[PDB]
Amino acid sequence: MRRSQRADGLAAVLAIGTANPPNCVTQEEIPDFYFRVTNSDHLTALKDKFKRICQEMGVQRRYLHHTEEMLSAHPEFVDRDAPSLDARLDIAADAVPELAAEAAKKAIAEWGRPAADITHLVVTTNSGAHVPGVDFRLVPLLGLRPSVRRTMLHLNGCFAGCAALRLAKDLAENSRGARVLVVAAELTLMYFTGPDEGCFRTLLVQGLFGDGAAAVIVGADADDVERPLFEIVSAAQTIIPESDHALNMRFTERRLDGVLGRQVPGLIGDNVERCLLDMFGPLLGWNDLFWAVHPGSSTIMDQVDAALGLEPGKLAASRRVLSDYGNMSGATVIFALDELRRQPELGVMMAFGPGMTVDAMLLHATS
Amino acid sequence: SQRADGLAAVLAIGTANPPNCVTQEEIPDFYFRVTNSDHLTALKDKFKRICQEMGVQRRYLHHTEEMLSAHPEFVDRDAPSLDARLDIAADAVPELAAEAAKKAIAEWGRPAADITHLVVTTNSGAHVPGVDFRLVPLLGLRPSVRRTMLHLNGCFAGCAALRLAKDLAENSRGARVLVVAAELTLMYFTGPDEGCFRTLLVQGLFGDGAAAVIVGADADDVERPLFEIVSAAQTIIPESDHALNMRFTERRLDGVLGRQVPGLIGDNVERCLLDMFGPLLGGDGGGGWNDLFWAVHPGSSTIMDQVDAALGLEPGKLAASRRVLSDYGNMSGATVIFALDELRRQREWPELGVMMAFGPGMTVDAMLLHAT
Repeated sequence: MRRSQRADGLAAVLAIGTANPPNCVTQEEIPDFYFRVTNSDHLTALKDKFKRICQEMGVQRRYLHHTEEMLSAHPEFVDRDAPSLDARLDIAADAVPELAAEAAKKAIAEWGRPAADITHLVVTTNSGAHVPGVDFRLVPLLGLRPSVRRTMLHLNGCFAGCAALRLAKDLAENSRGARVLVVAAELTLMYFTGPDEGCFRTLLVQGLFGDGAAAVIVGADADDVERPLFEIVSAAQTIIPESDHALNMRFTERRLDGVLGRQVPGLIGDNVERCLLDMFGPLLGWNDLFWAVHPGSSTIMDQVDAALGLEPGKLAASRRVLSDYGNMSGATVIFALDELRRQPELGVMMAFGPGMTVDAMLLHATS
Repeated sequence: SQRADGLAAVLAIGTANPPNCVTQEEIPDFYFRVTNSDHLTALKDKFKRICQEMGVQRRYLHHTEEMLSAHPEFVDRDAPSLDARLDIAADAVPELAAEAAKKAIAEWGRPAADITHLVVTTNSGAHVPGVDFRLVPLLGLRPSVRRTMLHLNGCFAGCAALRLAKDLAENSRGARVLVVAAELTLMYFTGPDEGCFRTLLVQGLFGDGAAAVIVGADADDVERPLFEIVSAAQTIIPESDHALNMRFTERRLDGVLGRQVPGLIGDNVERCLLDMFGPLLGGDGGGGWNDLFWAVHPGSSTIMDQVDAALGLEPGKLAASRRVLSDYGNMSGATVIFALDELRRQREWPELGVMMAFGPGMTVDAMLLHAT
């Protein structure tokens, strides 16, 4: 027999919606919040270091699902040695679908079609470890059809957003009329703990990471009501050799833990241009493109600017998101795309994560 | 921007299991000794019954007495031990997966360098970089292989990964997708509970394994397609999330194995298949559901009996699925791929068939297959 009916055009971003927990904390307030809630206000020298750390990261505010009352109800969280994964996951099991549903509802309202018209759902988050997972939970929350084709991607780290969208391109293009809802979400309560007594990596997490969810509707062959924002021309992925030790994460009994190596910015700076040329090559002056890049930190952005000889305005959307929300793992790069669209015909949407891996898409912007 | 022309096809299947084989006859003694539980005479009786009567004859386990001695906290139901289990799995899963993958590649007949996409699924890991990244140097994949790592998708995981593979293979010309599902039961291993028997079920029914599949459209002269994937679909049984679930905990991978599971499958399977495939199941035939071949995730003999009774299947239809249960036990997402492989060595045979798996949700993932 023959193939099913497929799409004609490229998969396109048709809508983007985003969401954050209500608890907003500025960089200036973060030291006071973190040191109070972890019973560490007597550690003056350490607090002062954290203050200086926080000022150099390019983050101005973030949104946190956890609050003083939540942490008071869960003192095990601040104890670096206490098992507490169960309690973190229990909160995440409820909170992530709620936050994801809020972002998805806004994407669907922008899209202009009913939730019942979604045929595929791709969900990615580090902040979950359940079957049925967030993908299942969204079904009744959004009123999806029971036969929606779901993909649950637990724990894919910083490249997770781009990884999920790469999948959505193929799902959207391989069935006529397919409409894919992509959701990435991140809750930093999974990492939250008391101060370290080494090189300050929990403090790095505290200064850099925030919570959010981003939802994207992806579809080929837009109809009359739909409004394509970007076509996904190509989606690729590659590996920086000999760099798995520099960045990694895993579930533990105590929390989501890992390594945020000082090598990371340099590795990105040294390799980004070659990665893009290996990934896209034939399909493409880096200043002739637009950019939606997973920010990481101010330093990582500086590394990317330098490596690619980028003008100041090129990473502005990506920097803005970092400034306004902090790093939200997989969702961050989609916030960046959303910011870019609010602010060249061809462009690059990319994210680096553990591996080290780069996930990137070549995007074409509706004129 | 060059797409494939025709249907995605299964081009090779390769499987692997840990070397330690354990028969159902020796399991009761072994388990009750190693968990210091020999005084629980009646509990062990329940366990014997579970081991003898639910359709499993042998299993392959990565964990051994030696490994259990080195990790006594595994045996303690209250001790945090997720780190130690995950540390073992970080190394063992990619090795087992690599063995299955290499057999699939050898059957396939092209070099590993020709693989363009990799889709990996396991309950037995929680790492970034994950098993997918680890397989790159193990198999000699190109660094630019497009990887998808699906942690913790339960029993439907193998079917869900193949659903992805179909679209990946069909939307890019020349694309060749390696799909691997692997499962290690040391993730769940623990001592028994006298009041409740969910642990006894896991210890009686679940085994370890890895299965690998090469998926591609537009077969070469050198490739030998085994099955074309006509359609891949998924659906939900309403009001059944309480019956069956799983999660990471501090102590182990844990969950619920409800009494109602076989009955829910029996009550809903026919409706699910008809919802999922619709007009594609039109035509006849002469034997209704017996017109088709079947590769289904087994679960238990009762679950297979429920599928039989629901679809009016003759004894031979689920024989390949029951044989897998018998020879390997349940290996989560990998099991239905073992079933497809058994079916393939078993073979006028039906042209059209269903490959399906039920998991938490409850969800069914299913593919309509055309054998060529």
